[PDB]
Amino acid sequence: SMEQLKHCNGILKELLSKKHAAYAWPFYKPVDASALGLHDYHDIIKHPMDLSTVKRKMENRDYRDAQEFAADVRLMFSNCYKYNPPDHDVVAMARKLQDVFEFRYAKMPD
Ligand SMILES: COc1ccc2c(c1)C(c1ccc(Cl)cc1)=N[C@@H](CC(=O)Nc1ccc(N3CCC([N+](C)(C)C)CC3)cc1)c1nnc(C)n1-2
Repeated sequence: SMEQLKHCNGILKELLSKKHAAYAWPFYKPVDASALGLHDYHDIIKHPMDLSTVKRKMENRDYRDAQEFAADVRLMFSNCYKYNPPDHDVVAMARKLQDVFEFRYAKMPD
């Protein structure tokens, strides 16, 4: 399953690519709560995640298996859904990028 981790690296590169940039861009770097005017972000979200952090962990070889990679990507999306109202534009962007992630992850070789 070095081959599964290589497939995961391929997914990450697709999520960061210009093809999906219209809805992926909020997830590129950690949420900057003071830059967005959010006073309570870190009171609600105890474990932040974003694509730059997933990339650093992949480059460092911190992932023991594909399931750990999926847990981080799904955490990133879940924090967005937890913090925001369900009709919010950033939740619509999260769902569009999650559609791409779940479809590619499901096609991973066993
Ligand atoms: C680099 O920019 C970023 C990075 C991370 C996140 C965000 C933006 C964005 C983001 C927002 C909109 C769009 Cl279209 C796209 C993204 N959202 C942030 C979260 C955020 O800010 N939410 C937010 C929600 C509601 C309000 N209020 C506006 C005033 C209203 N009023 C009644 C008039 C008083 C009440 C409701 C304020 C803030 C975020 N969350 N995850 C990620 C990733 N993000």
